[PDB]
Amino acid sequence: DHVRVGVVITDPALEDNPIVYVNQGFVQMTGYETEEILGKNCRFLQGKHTDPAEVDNIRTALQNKEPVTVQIQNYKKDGTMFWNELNIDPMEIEDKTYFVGIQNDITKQKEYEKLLEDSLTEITAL
Amino acid sequence: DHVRVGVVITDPALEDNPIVYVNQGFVQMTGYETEEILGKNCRFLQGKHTDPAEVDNIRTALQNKEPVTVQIQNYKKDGTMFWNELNIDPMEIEDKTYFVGIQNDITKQKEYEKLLEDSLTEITALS
Ligand SMILES: Cc1cc2nc3c(=O)[nH]c(=O)nc-3n(C[C@H](O)[C@H](O)[C@H](O)COP(=O)(O)O)c2cc1C
Ligand SMILES: Cc1cc2nc3c(=O)[nH]c(=O)nc-3n(C[C@H](O)[C@H](O)[C@H](O)COP(=O)(O)O)c2cc1C
Ligand code: NA
Repeated sequence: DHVRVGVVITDPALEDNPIVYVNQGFVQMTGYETEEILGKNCRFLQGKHTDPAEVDNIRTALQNKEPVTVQIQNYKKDGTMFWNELNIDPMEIEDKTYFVGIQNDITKQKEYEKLLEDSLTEITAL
Repeated sequence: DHVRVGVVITDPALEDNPIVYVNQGFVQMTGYETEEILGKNCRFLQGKHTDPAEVDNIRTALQNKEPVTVQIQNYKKDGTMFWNELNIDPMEIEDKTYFVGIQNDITKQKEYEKLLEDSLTEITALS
């Protein structure tokens, strides 16, 4: 397993703006397989400590078709909390609106960067 | 490196699989603005050290409509080389097929990898 961003595309012309494309990065990041993701709204990543104020801000951004980047607490299938730096970009394909989402697991990024930084320090100590 | 990923969508039903969407991460990474990008084939990112074998891997996957990932040398507008960890997937939107590509600049990681691999060869030679 290596760091990879999640990428989804949703179709807002369909009931509840479901995910119609998801990459393998998202599968690896969240612990859900493609068949458990396609057709669902992305809110299934939310959980106990997801800030409702930021969920509100996302809702408003989507309504207003404004790009938004927000750090939000999300949850893997197995219940593990991760901080998600989420970017959502409204866009158009054949004169219809879609949303592209990019998820960045900053918790994992921090952990992995620490491992490398510590190993490099250990080497110089020799 | 701490930079955003590029995302592009292309329409393979149109001649030469042109870009129909590109994000700001891609604009940032490549040095091209969206008006310079839209309607073009993504091969404009290629140059001297772009390995034909990796271009082959991409071309074959697209022909087969199958996912592909490669690490490929690409070039910014100013001519500087970057290493692109590139993922391309087919996808379906409203009963029509597209490709979605995700570009990850791994230039710095590649620099470290080479130096660490050299160091390992060197320590082993001292064994
Ligand atoms: C493209 C896209 C990607 C999204 N990705 C996430 C995500 O990674 N995590 C999350 O908590 N919400 C994500 N959302 C936000 C939710 O899908 C939803 O819009 C939000 O919870 C507000 O709507 P609601 O009040 O009906 O839940 C995404 C939305 C879109 C359109
Ligand atoms: C969605 C999509 C994204 C692509 N992104 C890149 C890229 O970032 N870098 C690159 O060198 N080629 C990229 N390509 C591959 C080229 O567009 C092209 O398919 C490849 O060079 C093989 O075709 P050719 O031999 O006609 O050039 C992408 C292709 C598609 C469909
Ligand atoms: Na070529």
